[PDB]
Amino acid sequence: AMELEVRRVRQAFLSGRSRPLRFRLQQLEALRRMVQEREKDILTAIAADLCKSEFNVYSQEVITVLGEIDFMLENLPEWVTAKPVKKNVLTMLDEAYIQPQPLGVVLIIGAWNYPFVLTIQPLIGAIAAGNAVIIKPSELSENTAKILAKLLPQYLDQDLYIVINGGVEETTELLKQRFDHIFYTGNTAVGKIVMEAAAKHLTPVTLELGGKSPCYIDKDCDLDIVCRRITWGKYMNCGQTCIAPDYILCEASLQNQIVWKIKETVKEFYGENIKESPDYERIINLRHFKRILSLLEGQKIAFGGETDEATRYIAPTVLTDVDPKTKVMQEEIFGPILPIVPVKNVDEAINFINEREKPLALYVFSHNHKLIKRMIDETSSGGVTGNDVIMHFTLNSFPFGGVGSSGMGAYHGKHSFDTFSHQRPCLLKSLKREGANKLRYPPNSQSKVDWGKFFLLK
Amino acid sequence: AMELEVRRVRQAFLSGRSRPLRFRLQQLEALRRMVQEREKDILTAIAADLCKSEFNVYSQEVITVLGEIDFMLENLPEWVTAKPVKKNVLTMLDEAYIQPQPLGVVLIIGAWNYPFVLTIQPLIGAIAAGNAVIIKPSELSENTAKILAKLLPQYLDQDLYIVINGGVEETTELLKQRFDHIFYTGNTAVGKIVMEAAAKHLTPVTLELGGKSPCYIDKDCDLDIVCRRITWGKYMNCGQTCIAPDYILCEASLQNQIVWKIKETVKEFYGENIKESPDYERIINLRHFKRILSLLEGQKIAFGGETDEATRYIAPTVLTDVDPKTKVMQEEIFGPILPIVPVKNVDEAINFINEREKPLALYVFSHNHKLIKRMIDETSSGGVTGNDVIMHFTLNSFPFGGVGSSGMGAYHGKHSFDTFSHQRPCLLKSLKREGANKLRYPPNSQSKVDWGKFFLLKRFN
Repeated sequence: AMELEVRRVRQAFLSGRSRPLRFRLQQLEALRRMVQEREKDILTAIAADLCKSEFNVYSQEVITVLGEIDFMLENLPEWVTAKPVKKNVLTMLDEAYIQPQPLGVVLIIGAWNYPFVLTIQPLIGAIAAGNAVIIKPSELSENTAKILAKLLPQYLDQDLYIVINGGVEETTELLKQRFDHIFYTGNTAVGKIVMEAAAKHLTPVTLELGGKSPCYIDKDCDLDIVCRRITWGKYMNCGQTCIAPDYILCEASLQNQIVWKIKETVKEFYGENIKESPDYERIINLRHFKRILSLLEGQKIAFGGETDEATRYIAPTVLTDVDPKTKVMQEEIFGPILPIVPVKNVDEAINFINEREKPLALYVFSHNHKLIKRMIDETSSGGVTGNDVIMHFTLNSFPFGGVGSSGMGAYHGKHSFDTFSHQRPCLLKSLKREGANKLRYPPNSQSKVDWGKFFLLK
Repeated sequence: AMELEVRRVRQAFLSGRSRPLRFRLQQLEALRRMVQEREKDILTAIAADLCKSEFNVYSQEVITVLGEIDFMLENLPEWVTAKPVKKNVLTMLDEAYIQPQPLGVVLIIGAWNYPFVLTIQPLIGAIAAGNAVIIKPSELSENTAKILAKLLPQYLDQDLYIVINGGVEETTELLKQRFDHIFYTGNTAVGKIVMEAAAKHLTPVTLELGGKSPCYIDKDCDLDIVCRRITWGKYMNCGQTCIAPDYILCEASLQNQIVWKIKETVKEFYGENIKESPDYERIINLRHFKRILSLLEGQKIAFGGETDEATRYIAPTVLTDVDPKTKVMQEEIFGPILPIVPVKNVDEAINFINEREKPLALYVFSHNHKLIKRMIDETSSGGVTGNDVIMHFTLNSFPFGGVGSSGMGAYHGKHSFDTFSHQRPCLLKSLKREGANKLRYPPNSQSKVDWGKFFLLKRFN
């Protein structure tokens, strides 16, 4: 059964029909139409999966997807064309170029937290690169998974681009099939399983994984501004974001003012009665609810900490003076708890980050530019935003991806196109000038060797 | 044992010593110095492994290595700098750039056929990107394995860059350790193993594997030129090359003339008595020698076929009317046998290729540019040369690497630098304009959503 679906999509790719630019452009226009004409259905499904308002679904997911379609539609004609390269002395008079081509059949495995963006954004790039695509949406975002399976066949080529739904067992069977590329967003442990399955067939992979994104706060800066930006990025989607600031590092005496300003910001963003805010989401399921609750045990709560099992509500929360060995500092939080871990200065913060696995993101707040450069130069992370959170995600011109445990490979904009392409170098000579080749042919001689020293070296 | 070795290399990486540009430049100068001062030693080692002339070792291996060092010494100060990127409307007043950084400790597993190029060329790139590096040379090129272990610690930083020698079982232990990137050249089956080990630690890999690089000859061509070029690329190193033309696809009626022209070229390259030519190498060991001999059973030898176990000599050989199910057409030859598989036309050649695993190289000979461009667009391969063989390897501009079963990832010049770096995007904002961010902050509203559609998606109206 998984084998048949793969064969169907492979056959569609092997027909050649996704190779021409104009077909690819038509499929992206069709996707755009889908998102426009069926906006209400899409918003309703994602909203139900995360208990999120339709406003927030629109602004976070739909606007990102729509922007990525327009950017591909505008640049793809340039991206598919062959690019001349600089030649050398042996090849000055030949034609040399690098031409992109599709990989074949690409598998996208979706995550649950932004279940439309994390399936559709990669798809866009895979479509654009000429591939056939299978999407396997996360079972934890069930409404979205179903709406994908229902709408794609109504707009996109039914045999080149398909949706396969299921859970761990179905994914395991699908990972036995042969793909040309596998793209996975999720967590470290399942990343290894993906990579191990890819190994069986030497399939290249892109893995967008997680970790704990640190947020350093320097004393030389306006905490009113800092805390608003952090509160936004932390509590969006209930903290269920790879790019969210997972924890704060800062001098111990900042704690009070930080706590106070986040609390004031929480009140402006979510009102006095947070459970009534249409803007504040719920934890995805009961397993994650309980996981996040357990991180609270033993901790000093500066504020928040109210929970409600039946609606999976956990209130925005900040913890002070946190010991790095406790549970809340030993796994990715992926929820609405923000620990503050005191550090005496920037060297201590840099050392702290360096002893841990390389995060997807790093955030540094300071007016001091040298401090920011040291922090960047001495750490390693997927990406960095200085004086804000999240925003580095939004630039098309940046590769978005992890490094070490937060992943390998990257995408967005042209980086998506390249990730789902092979850049094939082509050197075209003519059947002329054969006399010259005598220099490279046997028999070798001191004179031929010296030819090489004089023309090929400095 | 390996555990301790890797920990030593890692601690040296963590010191920060390899981060400054100046330090990387010093190491590449030290490397060039090693190649210059100890050239004779280096040539002798490789010459003994492959029974190869010092002139050929020099022109194939040492030149390539020195050329790569000069390219890096010149371009690296530009490569390490932060690159500004195109911003968008929300970020136009900020600073945005991509900066390259080392991955950490890199493992290079070498192959035996060009044992200096295939260790040192990747090494140059990994040094240039600021990494610590462990090289594991192939056991099969024993003299070269030993000279690397002896020379490298006399010129390079002895903790950042080491050589570990050994075969399968030490490689297996070495692959249990944690690297930041693993670079492997060799065959498909060991590639799977390397990737499986890398999967344990989410280590990215570059795999330069092989396959049967096809060579299509159109009847509309100058066959004398075509045969000289193929002869050259096929019989260099005794055909023990990943990018060698593995087999020929052409119309049956060309076969006689191909055979005759290859034979006359072989006489010009290697003389009447090929066993005495200093330009013709030997098979690397007895195992490969016997593997290659088995490919001759059952075949019509149009030319060549002479063998000698004691010196591991197999003469340049051409087979005609080969049946593609026979053993010669079912594995990578990596030897001086050239099969010819007749195909009626270019469509049959394209189908033949497309039913097989994607090769590392594809070669097309024709006066007709349309047909060459057609064969390119309808097939896939790591790289392509039209009207010659091998030469695409030599442009620093080109990424060099496979696709599907011939590999993943690429290197050479700036592509090595990139393969052994993480390109890290940095967006640096000021604390100004905080009022403007209300657009993105809760509480959300119809007004904010409509302004997003108007301004951010540019719908007016």
